[PDB]
Order: sequence, then structure tokens, then C-alpha cells
Amino acid sequence: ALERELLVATQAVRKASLLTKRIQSEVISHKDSTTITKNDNSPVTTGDYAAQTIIINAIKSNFPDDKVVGEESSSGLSDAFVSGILNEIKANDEVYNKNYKKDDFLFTNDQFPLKSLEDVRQIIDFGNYEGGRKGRFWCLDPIDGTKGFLRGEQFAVCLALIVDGVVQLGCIGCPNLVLSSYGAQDLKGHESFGYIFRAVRGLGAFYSPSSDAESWTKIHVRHLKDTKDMITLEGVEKGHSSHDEQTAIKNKLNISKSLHLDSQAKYCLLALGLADVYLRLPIKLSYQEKIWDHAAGNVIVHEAGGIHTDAMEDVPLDFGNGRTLATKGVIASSGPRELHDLVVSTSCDVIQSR
Ligand SMILES: Nc1ncnc2c1ncn2[C@@H]1O[C@H](COP(=O)(O)O)[C@@H](O)[C@H]1O
Ligand SMILES: [Mg+2]
Ligand SMILES: [Mg+2]
Repeated sequence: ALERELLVATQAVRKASLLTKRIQSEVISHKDSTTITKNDNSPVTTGDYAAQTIIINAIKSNFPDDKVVGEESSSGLSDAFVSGILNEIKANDEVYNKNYKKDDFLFTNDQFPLKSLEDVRQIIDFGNYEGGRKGRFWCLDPIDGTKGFLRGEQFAVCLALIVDGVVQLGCIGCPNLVLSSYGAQDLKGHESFGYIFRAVRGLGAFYSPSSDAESWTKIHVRHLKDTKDMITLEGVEKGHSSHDEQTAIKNKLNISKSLHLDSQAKYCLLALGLADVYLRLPIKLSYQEKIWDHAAGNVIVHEAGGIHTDAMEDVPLDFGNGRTLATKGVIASSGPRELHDLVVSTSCDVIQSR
């Protein structure tokens, strides 16, 4: 089920994963001409746009009518900037086609050739769908955790397919994820551009070194019994979640181990069974989480046997509400239900105690 879509997603993320891994230090050193500030003061770089261009152009070459909700827009980009996006794509093509070309797979075609600056603008702007309750659409965060990317640390390339408001397929590239950093083993070929994790609803969750992406290894959450032995997953950026209220949850549950890292790589480590609880409580309750920050991990965690809800009500996340989630905060865990509900009710109590 969804065979073609899974192959398209996997290769699109794979090619964008090599580009963003390759760019990381060039964008950092040259963080005066490749980094733009958006209306909410968040950063956007040549990497974010190049990854969006590669993945939407692969989607459209294979599925010409498909709808895409992508984070970025080309509005306002100068020609000079868009020439830099094209150049990075072509430079990545020269490295990528030497080693990793996939037989019988097209990233571009006659209709969407990805040759000109106008092609780049058009492709980026096919990500302007607003989502919603009915029908099939793609959901894309080209670089999830751009601040992690700019710190030379973790970031992810995230794509999902949503159908009738439910995530059916997810694919997350984590180009800089080294599993030895945590407590685990790294697989053959992980060093060039990290790992790809993926899942289709009902068919399990799997991963592979990005450079391979042919041999897939099944993953599953772990099942620890005592919260005192568990490990939390939290972001690094203090403005993305309430770290002090997450510390209160940890103290109440006697949790003393925590991993901080940017992006939906966090969901991948939960799905691999390397940590137990992802916490993301909101500092301000007016914030609405973007669907592209959670859709790919939602199906991956579900298929790995975990649970995924908001941070207060303990209800499933609804990916049919448009570009954002109407609930407050996000919490995911290895389950079971008793563990998950203990974490979420503790979160609701801490938030209500403000
Ligand atoms: N005020 C905020 N609250 C929650 N998430 C945010 C906020 N500002 C930006 N983000 C998201 O944080 C995501 C990365 O999450 P993370 O790396 O886990 O901290 C980005 O893709 C942004 O959409
Ligand atoms: Mg951004
Ligand atoms: Mg992003």
C-alpha cells in the first residue's frame, strides 16, 4: 500500500539529506549571505529552499497534480539568492549521481525540469497548500530545526503524506545523527549522510543509512517499567518548549536522564527505542504547532508501537485542521497507555498550577 509514494518520498528525502549535510558548514561560515530572517524572526537558508525544491520537484515529477503543504515560500527572494539555490542543487547532483543514483527513479522530467531560476521559484511555491480535513496532500519541512542546522548540530528533512486528515506515510532524514552519541550502534554507511527513518500506516517503521536506503531494518519502541530508569527527549531551543515545566514533570516521575537535540530526529530515537518520553509543553498557550513539525514522526512513532498526543488533554493529534494543530503542546512516548496518561496528566497539572 502506497508503494510508489514511499519510494518517491524516500529518494526525495535522501537526495535532500545529502545536500543539507554537504551545505551545513558552508551556510554556517557564510551566515551573512545565505541566511534570511522571516516575519517571526526565524531563520531560512539556502539549504531550506534547496531541500524544498528537490523534494517538491520529485513529488510533482511523479505525481503532477499532488498538493503540498511546505513550510517555505519563494516570495521576495532575489535572483542572486535563487541562483545560489540552483547552484547548490546542481553541485549536489554531481556528487549524488556518482554514488547514489536510483535506477528507474526520476527527480525531474519534461514538465518539471528544474533548470531555471523560474523553475526554482515555481517549485518552491507549489508548497502553498493550506491542508485540511479531506483528501490527499503532502506535508514537508525541508529543514526541520534550522537553528540546529545552523549550530552544526541535529536537524531533519521531513516529509509525510496525509489522507483525510490522518498521516499515512512518513519519512525523516537525519543527516547528522550518529547513534554512538546516544548509547547505541551505528550501521554500515551511516557516516556519509546519516539515517533515513520511514513508515506507512499499518506496515511498520523502518530505518536505513541514508547512503543505503535499500536494506531496511525494522524498529520498535522499548518498554521500560520504572519511570526512574527512563530517558526524556527535549529540544535545545528554550523558546520552543517550557523546559522548567518539563523539569517539573521529570522531578515528579523521578526521571534523571535526558537527551536534548533539535528536530524530529527526537521522534526517530523514540521509535528506535533509545529514549522513552518526548516532551514539548508550550510556554505560551496561543502557539499552534505546525503540522510539518510533527506529521512524519506521528506515523513513525505509531508504527514503532508508541503513543502520540497533545501535552494537556491527552487526545490524539489531528492533522486535518489545516497548517496547524489546534491542541496545546505535544507529548509522545513508548507507551503503554498507563505510562502515557501518567505523563500527560502530570503535564496538565503542572500547566494548570501556573
Ligand atoms: N514558539 C515556538 N513554539 C514551539 N515550536 C516552535 C516555536 N517557534 C518555532 N517552533 C518550531 O520548532 C520546530 C523545531 O523544534 P525543535 O528542534 O524540536 O525545537 C521548528 O520547525 C519550528 O516550527
Ligand atoms: Mg523555519
Ligand atoms: Mg523548517
